[PDB]
Amino acid sequence: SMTSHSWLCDGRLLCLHDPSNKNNWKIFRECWKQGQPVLVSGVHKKLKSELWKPEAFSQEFGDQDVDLVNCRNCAIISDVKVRDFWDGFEIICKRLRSEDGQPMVLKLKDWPPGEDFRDMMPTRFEDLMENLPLPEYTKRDGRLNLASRLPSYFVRPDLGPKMYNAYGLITAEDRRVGTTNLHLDVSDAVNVMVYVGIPIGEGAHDEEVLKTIDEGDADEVTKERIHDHKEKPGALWHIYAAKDAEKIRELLRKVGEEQGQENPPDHDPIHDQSWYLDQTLRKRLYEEYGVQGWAIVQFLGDAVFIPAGAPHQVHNLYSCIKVAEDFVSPEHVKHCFRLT
Ligand SMILES: COc1ccc(C2=NCC[C@H]3SCC[C@H]23)cc1
Ligand SMILES: [Cl-]
Ligand SMILES: [Cl-]
Ligand SMILES: [Cl-]
Ligand SMILES: [Cl-]
Ligand SMILES: [Mn+2]
Repeated sequence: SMTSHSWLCDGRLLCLHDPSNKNNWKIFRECWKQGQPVLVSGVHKKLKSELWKPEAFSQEFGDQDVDLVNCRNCAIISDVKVRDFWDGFEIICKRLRSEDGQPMVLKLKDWPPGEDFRDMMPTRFEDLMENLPLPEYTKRDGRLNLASRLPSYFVRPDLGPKMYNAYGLITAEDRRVGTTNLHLDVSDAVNVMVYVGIPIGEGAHDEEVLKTIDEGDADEVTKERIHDHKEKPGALWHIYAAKDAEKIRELLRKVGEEQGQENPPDHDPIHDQSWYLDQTLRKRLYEEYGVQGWAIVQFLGDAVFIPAGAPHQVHNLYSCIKVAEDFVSPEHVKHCFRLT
């Protein structure tokens, strides 16, 4: 039967089932006030699916110049055509190759660039902004979004949305690397999975995806979304409570020292955005510092709500298109204040 919601992460994560229900705030707001992330499923069924295909992005924008990152080693590939990224999104035999002759796992850096999403893609902007869940929080002018209402004493978010495009990580060695490294934002954000590309050529790659989710510490109910409902998994997230940020900084200073980095005792490993917490570092964070996170698998059409100040990292299981919007909820406005 259809239900308002369910629980993931053994009861620690709210999952709302109906992205447009006017009642969602009645369940959403107690979880949000406690500093928890929230998941909303089914946003893909509200969107115009033809606007979110990699082939259309290549056809319409393919001649623009961009940089890419190699996700395996962080090397920058400077000044290539955006079609060189899109045409390899799902077809492995079209991907740029590293010197070892392997196809590369690539991330498209800063595209569309800065605040230009709305100007470059006005029909995509309309389709997304009209279908965001919890609209009193997430719309630029929503009644519970203080972004446009705050003085300079607060760090205000840039005009969004922002698009995040990257290939899926593939091998056993790829399990220890991030698509986006551990970091925190001073605003709240909603991140929507608008497209998941399951590739072909090296197509039969279903089992390393399961071992990644398993080793990622995903709950049994999350694993049933694959096996029972056949939904498409895009990305594995780890998110940590804002209150646990300094304990995470202490772990990464200790590990940085063990690994022979030479770092002043006050430097900020989270702001550096240079770490991915693999199975080993997550277990150590738990055992030695008493810190537990939320392991979240974001499927096609899932919206992930990330609280201000919450450290988080992202690991693409397949090729993903994500679109994110920043907002300032009254619950978390303390995290963007410029004094004390
Ligand atoms: C947050 O409050 C909510 C209230 C009701 C819903 C429903 N959406 C479509 C189908 C029905 S059947 C049972 C309740 C369902 C969802 C959320
Ligand atoms: Cl908080
Ligand atoms: Cl458009
Ligand atoms: Cl709302
Ligand atoms: Cl990163
Ligand atoms: Mn972020």
